[PDB]
Amino acid sequence: DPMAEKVLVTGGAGYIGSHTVLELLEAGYLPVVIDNFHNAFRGSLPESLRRVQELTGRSVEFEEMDILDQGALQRLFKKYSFMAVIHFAGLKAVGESVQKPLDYYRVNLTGTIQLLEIMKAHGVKNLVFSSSATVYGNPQYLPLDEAHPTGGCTNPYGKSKFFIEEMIRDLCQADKTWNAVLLRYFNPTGAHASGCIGEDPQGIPNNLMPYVSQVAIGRREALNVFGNDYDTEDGTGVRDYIHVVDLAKGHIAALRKLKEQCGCRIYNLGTGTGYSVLQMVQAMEKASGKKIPYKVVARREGDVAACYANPSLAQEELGWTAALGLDRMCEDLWRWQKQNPSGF
Amino acid sequence: DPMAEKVLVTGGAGYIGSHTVLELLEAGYLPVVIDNFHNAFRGSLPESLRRVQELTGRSVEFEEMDILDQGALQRLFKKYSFMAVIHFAGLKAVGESVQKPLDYYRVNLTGTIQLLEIMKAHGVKNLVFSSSATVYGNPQYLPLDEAHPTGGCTNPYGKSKFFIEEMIRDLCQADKTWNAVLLRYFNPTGAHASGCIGEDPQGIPNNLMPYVSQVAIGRREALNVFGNDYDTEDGTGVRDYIHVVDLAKGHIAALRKLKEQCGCRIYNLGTGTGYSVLQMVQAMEKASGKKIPYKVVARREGDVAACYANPSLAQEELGWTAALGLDRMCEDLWRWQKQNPSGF
Ligand SMILES: NC(=O)C1=CN([C@@H]2O[C@H](COP(=O)(O)OP(=O)(O)OC[C@H]3O[C@@H](n4cnc5c(N)ncnc54)[C@H](O)[C@@H]3O)[C@@H](O)[C@H]2O)C=CC1
Ligand SMILES: NC(=O)C1=CN([C@@H]2O[C@H](COP(=O)(O)OP(=O)(O)OC[C@H]3O[C@@H](n4cnc5c(N)ncnc54)[C@H](O)[C@@H]3O)[C@@H](O)[C@H]2O)C=CC1
Ligand SMILES: *S(=O)(=O)c1cccc(CNC(=O)Nc2cc(C3CCC3)on2)c1
Ligand SMILES: *S(=O)(=O)c1cccc(CNC(=O)Nc2cc(C3CCC3)on2)c1
Repeated sequence: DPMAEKVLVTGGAGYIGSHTVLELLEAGYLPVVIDNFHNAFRGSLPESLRRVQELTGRSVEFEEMDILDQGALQRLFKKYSFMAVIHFAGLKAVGESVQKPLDYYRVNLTGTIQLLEIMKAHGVKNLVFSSSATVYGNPQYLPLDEAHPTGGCTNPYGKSKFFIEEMIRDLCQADKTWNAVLLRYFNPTGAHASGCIGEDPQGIPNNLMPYVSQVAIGRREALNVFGNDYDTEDGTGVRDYIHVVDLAKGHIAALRKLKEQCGCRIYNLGTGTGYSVLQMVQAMEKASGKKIPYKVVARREGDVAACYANPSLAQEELGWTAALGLDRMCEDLWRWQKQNPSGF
Repeated sequence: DPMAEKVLVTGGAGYIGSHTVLELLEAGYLPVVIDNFHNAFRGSLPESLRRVQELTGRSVEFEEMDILDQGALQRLFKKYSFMAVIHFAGLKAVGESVQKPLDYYRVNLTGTIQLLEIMKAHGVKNLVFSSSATVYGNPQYLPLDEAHPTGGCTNPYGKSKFFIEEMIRDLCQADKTWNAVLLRYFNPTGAHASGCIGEDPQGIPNNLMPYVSQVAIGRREALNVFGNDYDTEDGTGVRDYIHVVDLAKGHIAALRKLKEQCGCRIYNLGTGTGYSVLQMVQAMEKASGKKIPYKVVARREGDVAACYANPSLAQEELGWTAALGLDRMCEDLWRWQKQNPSGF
């Protein structure tokens, strides 16, 4: 029966993936997760997923494997009957990608190509790709909508995400039976409201929310603020943050869209309101009850004043809206950090 | 001794590669060719290379293998001592790429990544990449120089070439010991002056020179000309053609540049003069002695009036200039077709 078929979640042990697994379970889907533990903590599940099982009271099927392992992909697609794939597996630290680009291109490009090939072979032509709004590059107008130019980005991670988008678009053009939804978003933050799962400490973080929470808890003295004279409401730079639970629900919405036999579709996910650095400091002070000192330092050459996405098309075509604002992001991040100071 | 080391030529059995192998031999280099016969004719060499050996009186080392075969790349780099790699192996039919994009991305992207990884592992950080001037997309100004924007192209082949350029650029940024020369050019034509090698008949040709020669020899009735009211000297569209022998010598020049420990460098190769469709017809009439009827049909939406490259930087930094003009291109193509009507 179609509703007894499974959803494959690649990279499902990680931050966004584990929250998406929880939302899938809560929504009545049956997830199968694959992950190679490159960036996830190790019972017989990844800890994140062990905790998702406890939070939901429902079972998570899991296989430890690498998307680069063709034989493992073949065994997986023979063992399970997948209705669709939600693809999070990849390398994603922007700063790391500059130092080890070939790893990024190998995992992200070759891994995705191998996934697409096994999906094609097994007739599972239904993909949710977790993309990045960095594909828009520097804003030419704001808010960024799906018509904005893509391909500007100069770091290897962002390029890899753009290249994957293009490969999927070209695949869909060549085979109209494929359905794919590409979800573009900026910085995921927050955590499940239980505080029992969240983002494990990362080696090279992509955004400042972990740093602000670490100043608040006392592990760092102050937040450096790069520039306070931007043409913004408060002079600090404005960036786009989405609560991981809203993000995860957007991935479920994309999964539903595949059933419409939509072909290739592209949607921004976000709240539609950018946040300044000072607004984020102030929100985390309110959530944590602690002073968060900052230090204004010089602008970094190349940083833009403001960057955020227009999520209107997702509301119109996925029925999706973000329900969780900056205060909830801060409150939920703070709870996860307080309950799990070194993560899992 | 350094001059006893070898030059690896991937895809060296094909059209540009075989001519480059001949130029390497004539210049005193020692080539090792790999090719999987995807698009080359099968003695114990590919026929093109069997003929290159006869033309030069010198030996070509050859291994039949696929750049996607990691074990074969490992065996190859252990068996031979390479000073550098000239990389032609890939899929290259623009029209085919629209129909089977995933093959293009797999061979071109994953194959190149695997080549770069084995080169890194074996300390052979010296690459000539045979790129495509289609990376410039539609001209924003003419002639196209290396400062022109790249990334505009909308077909999967052109995208794959741009993505490979970017991966190599990012690799060089991350490891300053790499040297790479990316050579951008448009349409190779002509043949070695012996007429004993040339381009075998292709399934979906990228340019009209084979079609014009086929009208001349009588296998087709007329050349369709898409538009005769462009803002050009004669109203027909202007495009960029380079004689394959000049092109091959440019690849040798790039090989020499690697010895300067140049890092990443990018050069256009071409004559610097675009040719109109009618000029090409008229040149092939003169070379063949035959009437070449044409039929003016409507413009194709999207076709630009004129496209050609500025090869000045290659003259300044490689010492390279094209010596062979349109008449030689036509004469040499015609000789190859007359001596080898169905190719090898
Ligand atoms: N965190 C961010 O700032 C953003 C993330 N994304 C996208 O979200 C996805 C997941 O991101 P996060 O949850 O943030 O990171 P994450 O690193 O927590 O999750 C990724 C998971 O993929 C697994 N993985 C990595 N390579 C693998 C391979 N070769 N085979 C199998 N599993 C593999 C990792 O172990 C990890 O559990 C990636 O596609 C990423 O590009 C998009 C935009 C922003
Ligand atoms: N012909 C054109 O219009 C242009 C070609 N190029 C570039 O030149 C290169 C060679 O082009 P041509 O000589 O024109 O084509 P070609 O098809 O004659 O030569 C390519 C060779 O690569 C071999 N090959 C393909 N996939 C392989 C694999 N997986 N492993 C090993 N060998 C493989 C083929 O069998 C063939 O002998 C490609 O990089 C191409 O993108 C660049 C611009 C224009
Ligand atoms: S710590 O204070 O020394 C330290 C060092 C490096 C980075 C951080 C995190 N701080 C920020 O990321 N601040 C920040 C980002 C921006 C964007 C908006 C305009 C650019 O502005 N300030 C902390
Ligand atoms: S055959 O005459 O039927 C036939 C069918 C398809 C393609 C051809 C080759 N002819 C051309 O490629 N002509 C051509 C190309 C251009 C460019 C410059 C402006 C676009 O213009 N005419 C033959």
